[PDB]
Amino acid sequence: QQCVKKDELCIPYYLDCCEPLECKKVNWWDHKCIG
Repeated sequence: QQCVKKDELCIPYYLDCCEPLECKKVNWWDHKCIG
């Protein structure tokens, strides 16, 4: 699947972010793209 831009949501164990971001939890409830 496509990547994910930083600041954009996402789902752990489903989609992944572009790079070097990481499609995971950005906080404790909101899941987006990090690094």
